[PDB]
Amino acid sequence: SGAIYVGNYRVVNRHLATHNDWANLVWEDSSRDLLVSSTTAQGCDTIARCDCQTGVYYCSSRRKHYPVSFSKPSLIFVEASEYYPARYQSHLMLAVGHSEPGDCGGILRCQHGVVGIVSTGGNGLVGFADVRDLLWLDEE
Ligand SMILES: O=S(=O)(NC1CCCC1)C1CCOCC1
Ligand SMILES: [Zn+2]
Repeated sequence: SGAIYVGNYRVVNRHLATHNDWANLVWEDSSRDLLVSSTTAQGCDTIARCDCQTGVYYCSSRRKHYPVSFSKPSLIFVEASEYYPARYQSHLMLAVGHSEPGDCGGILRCQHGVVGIVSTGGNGLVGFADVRDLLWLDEE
């Protein structure tokens, strides 16, 4: 589990969105595994605006933050999972590292702020859903 809280937005994995998220929907994209809902309180997070390929992510199934190198956001044919079938997922970044389903929502951060959240795992890789292209999160 986990979310990003930027302004009056809450960014979560689409597959973990709650009824309250869907009842307060701003934007959602199944291909990216992302959903954004509206919040009453302002959040603590800054979104990275950059093309970094190094950062640190939180792995709940290790209670640890790991430094990683990761690929630029791409279309990755992802095998079906505990929460999704085998399919292509867009705006996905991969690193070598540990990821189980409940690790979804862990933040990946670089020197500029939050890059994305854990979205996929398996075969010794972790995938992160990028948010750095969602420029509208920074306003309104
Ligand atoms: O091993 S995967 O399932 N698929 C391969 C990844 C690159 C090309 C296909 C990978 C999907 C993202 O999360 C980590 C697992
Ligand atoms: Zn950066």
